[PDB]
Amino acid sequence: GEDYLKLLEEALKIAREVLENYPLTPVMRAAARAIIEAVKMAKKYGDEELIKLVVEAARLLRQAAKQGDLELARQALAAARQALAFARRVAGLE
Repeated sequence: GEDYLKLLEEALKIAREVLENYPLTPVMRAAARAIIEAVKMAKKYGDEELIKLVVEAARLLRQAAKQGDLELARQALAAARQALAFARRVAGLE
């Protein structure tokens, strides 16, 4: 119902923009790197919950970059880390 592939493309877009635009803000770059790895896992496995975790991580980082809400970068990083752990569980369970 939602073009998840479109949302994942936009997740890569915001993450790579943040990497280039925040050279002296480590929490923003950490969130961006975790989102890029999580998008790769979402495309590898396709699990809807994994995809939703990555999309939410990207939404949080996008808001951090647009509004300057740096504490949302911590939330973005945690959501992307949960996506990676979800992906590792899929690999360990299936």
